[PDB]
Amino acid sequence: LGSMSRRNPCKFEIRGHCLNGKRCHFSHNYFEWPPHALLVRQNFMLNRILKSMDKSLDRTEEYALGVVGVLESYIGSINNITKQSACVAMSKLLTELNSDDIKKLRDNEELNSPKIRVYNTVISYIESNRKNNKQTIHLLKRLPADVLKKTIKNTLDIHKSITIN
Amino acid sequence: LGSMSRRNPCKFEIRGHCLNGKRCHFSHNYFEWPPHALLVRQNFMLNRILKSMDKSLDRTEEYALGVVGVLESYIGSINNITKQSACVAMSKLLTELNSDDIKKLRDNEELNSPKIRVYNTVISYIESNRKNNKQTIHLLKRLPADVLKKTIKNTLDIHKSITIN
Amino acid sequence: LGSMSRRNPCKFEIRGHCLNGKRCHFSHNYFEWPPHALLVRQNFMLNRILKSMDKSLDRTEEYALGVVGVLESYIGSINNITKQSACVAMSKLLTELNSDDIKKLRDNEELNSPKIRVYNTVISYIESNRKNNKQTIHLLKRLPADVLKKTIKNTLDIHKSITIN
Amino acid sequence: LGSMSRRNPCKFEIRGHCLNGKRCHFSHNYFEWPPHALLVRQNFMLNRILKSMDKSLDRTEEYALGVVGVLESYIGSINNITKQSACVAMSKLLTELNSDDIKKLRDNEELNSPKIRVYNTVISYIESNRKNNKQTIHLLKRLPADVLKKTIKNTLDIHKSITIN
Repeated sequence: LGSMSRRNPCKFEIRGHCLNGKRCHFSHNYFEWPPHALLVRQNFMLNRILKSMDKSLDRTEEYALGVVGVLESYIGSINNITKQSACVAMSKLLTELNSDDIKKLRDNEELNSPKIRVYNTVISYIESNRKNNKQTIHLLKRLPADVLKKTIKNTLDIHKSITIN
Repeated sequence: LGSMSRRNPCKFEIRGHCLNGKRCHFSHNYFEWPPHALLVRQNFMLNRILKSMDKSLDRTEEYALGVVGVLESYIGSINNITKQSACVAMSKLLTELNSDDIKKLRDNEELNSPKIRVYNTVISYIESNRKNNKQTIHLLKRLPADVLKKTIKNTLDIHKSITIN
Repeated sequence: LGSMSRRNPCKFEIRGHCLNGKRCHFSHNYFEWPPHALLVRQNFMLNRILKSMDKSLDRTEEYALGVVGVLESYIGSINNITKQSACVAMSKLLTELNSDDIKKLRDNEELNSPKIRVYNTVISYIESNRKNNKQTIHLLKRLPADVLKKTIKNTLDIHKSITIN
Repeated sequence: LGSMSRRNPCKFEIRGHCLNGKRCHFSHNYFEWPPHALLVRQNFMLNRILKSMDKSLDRTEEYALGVVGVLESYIGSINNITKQSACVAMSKLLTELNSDDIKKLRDNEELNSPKIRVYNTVISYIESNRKNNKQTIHLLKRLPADVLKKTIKNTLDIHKSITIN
């Protein structure tokens, strides 16, 4: 008939690599895992590969707000958000976006629509931020509050927009 | 019975990383996502990892044509495509192909078939372009129009061919 | 009707790349593979990409214990584990964890809970270990046994905890 | 009712990135793809990421034999395989294996089994080859034919063995 039983996938392994040696009784053999476990492991591992190739507001309130909450809070001068913090979070936001999405938007516009100007500006900041975020940050720090908060607002709008169409 | 409800996966997270902190009510826990969402996220994340390890015609018309449309347009002297532009797009095309596919084609040929010569040329350009695209581009810029447009045409033919067999 | 038969996926390819040339009769065409095989291959390949971007207790007993067994054994002065070995294994453990998980834990705490202090310490070690494990290791080697074994114990507790909630 | 129809995924995109701009009528939206297509794309993309992070017998006969056929052919002095070629192919074979698999084998052995010696040798070559294949190759070229062919044979045996258990 077979064995009564099969071994379940190891939860440590689903998150990366099990560090428990032979002491461990769960399965570490991908050929016997159900698909869901293998799909979950792939997402943990992709996060790890991506983090380990990255180049270089950790407190409780900032974490709960996230980069978006911090940026929204700076624009409304609430929650005690400095301009320094808002400029780091902005780099983080720009790293999360990608130009190719701005470009699909950009080409849905009537010619010399004013929105084409804002797109190309955000696109420009993504590229710069990709090259060197530390440079890019400084650059945001020199912008006057009013214009900074407007660029930010533009970026957040596009961020949301891309994700809900 | 359980709860009446389960949380849906977060669309921001499906595209990368949700930047909305604790403010966000959607699921960010891969163990509770349905498979489709996890498969979609993997493709967004692979695109990101691949882009962030790359080394270095953005206008509306070029974007709509794509690298292939630009290359086809240069060969027919339409759409206002410079030789410079056609040589960049060609590098982009060569980055998208891979030698191993030319080689499976190459070994379907009668010995000293003339097609073996063209394959080994494209293969040669992929390798060069991999090493340094900027060098490779210059090299394409010095080729005479007639021969350039023929090499291009060869590359596009193989590109299409690999994808429809 | 079709052919009586389809080719099965190649087990070498499921693990990476088949090195058997045309001599091989199994399928190497991902369009004809069943989903399970493609999910298994992705996990082998992600392990390979991750290993090939990493920067730099191999014996039988250590391997069976794993990094966790080694660390648990040092704390109880059994199994013949040196302080050197325990500090390498600790780096390996810290590479396997990620800060973002400590931070989700950290924000479940009453303000000035003593546990917040320990979290921020582990978080601090992950970041350091990420920067340079060799530096980080030395740093662990200078800590006095009693405190080392306590930091270790904290790390293992969090490791287990993250994985079973 | 909905539309009569849905767009099929783009075969170019399944293999990487479609370079056909807006001219293209197939779907490039991963949210509407069926799972199989998304699983196939992930394997093409993982191959690309892996190739683009690699560091540095292309002829018809060699390609058909593959690295394994070349190595088997050298050992039997057939097919016109030089010692140089056999040493490159050997590096390629060593890149495809991974130590962690030799180690699971190694710990299935009675103590001071002679097989433990051979494992640790192969393991040693993988690590060296990982560090610098060009160095590692030279090193294989200096080994005397008889011993080379024996090391090779050991490596192939383990390669096959790992894959069929």
